[PDB]
Amino acid sequence: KHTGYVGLKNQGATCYMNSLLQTLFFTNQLRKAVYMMPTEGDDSSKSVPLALQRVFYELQHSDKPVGTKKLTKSFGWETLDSFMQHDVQELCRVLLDNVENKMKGTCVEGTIPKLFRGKMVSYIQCKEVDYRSDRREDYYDIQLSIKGKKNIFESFVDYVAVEQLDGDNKYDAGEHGLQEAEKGVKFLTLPPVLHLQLMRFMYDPQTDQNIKINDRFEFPEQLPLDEFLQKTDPKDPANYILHAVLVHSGDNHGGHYVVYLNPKGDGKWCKFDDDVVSRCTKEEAIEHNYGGHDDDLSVRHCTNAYMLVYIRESKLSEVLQAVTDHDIPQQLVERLQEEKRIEAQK
Ligand SMILES: CCc1c(-c2ccc(C(=O)NC)nc2)cnc(N)c1-c1ccc(O)cc1
Repeated sequence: KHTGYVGLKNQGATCYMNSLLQTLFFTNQLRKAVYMMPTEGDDSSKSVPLALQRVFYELQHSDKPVGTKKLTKSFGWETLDSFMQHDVQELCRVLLDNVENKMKGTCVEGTIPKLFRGKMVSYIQCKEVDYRSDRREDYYDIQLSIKGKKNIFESFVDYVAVEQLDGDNKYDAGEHGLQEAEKGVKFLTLPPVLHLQLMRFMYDPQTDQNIKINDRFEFPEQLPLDEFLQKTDPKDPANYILHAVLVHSGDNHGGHYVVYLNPKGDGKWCKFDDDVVSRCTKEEAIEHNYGGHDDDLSVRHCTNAYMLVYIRESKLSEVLQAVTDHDIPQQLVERLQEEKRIEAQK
């Protein structure tokens, strides 16, 4: 072990799960809050919050690959294809909704929206009459379209592009009944931790329906997003630093899953491939995951990003604050050592 980090066992077709688990483990401000969940009275076999605490504790302390069977048992994804029937966004939503729920009424309540919540304005503007509706919309990740988009800038541009409402899809303007309108979204705020879902898996019907888009899609190490804000802050530009690149090798149906991280936000990347963690180049983490072409029409080649984590540069120091063995409550420590004391009588 030259990296100082430990891997996660392969225990079935859990797909994106181990990549997610590493990505959240290294969201240090999240990890510390997770350690603070009051799990002492939890049922050791039904608690997703406890199982997540246990995986984090072992990731932080173990020298051997960390198992997850208690985790998959706790949120009930235990059949042969349970993870194949979902995606990384539903897993993460479920996990983090579970931990935030366990945080209610505690000092660490509101951690999840603090780290992940951003605000948009969704607006509908009538063309031939004077009505505009402006509403705030909260989001916790961003799904970016990648088909026909060459880079992340083009994806964000498409995301805030104006949609027309006319003909068979006209707008209910109430008192001025049906009106031709323009529908759009602008960003008000962007969160400290920015999860970008790259929409390579696109459910193309009807009705086969499984597909995966392997086209080239570039993303940068430094992502400036000020130009997509309704209003910019001179003291806090929306500059984001790439933290994690979650990678899939293959096409639809079958594939291999890896995550690249620079856990400290310092540009020193590692590759996390289940139980194997090793240092890699910045080029392996970034440019080599853009996807590409070798043969004609397709090959494919075939190892590209489907999710990215960026951290706001001004928030990097806080999100990635150090975690020590002293940040783990003794109640949790003793419970896990007792568990490891029950598992070692085999
Ligand atoms: C923060 C998780 C989340 C929530 C969400 C928001 C709030 C709460 C909550 O406060 N629950 C009590 N739970 C889940 C809602 N939609 C989402 N797409 C996500 C999400 C975020 C990052 C990802 O990579 C994938 C999914």
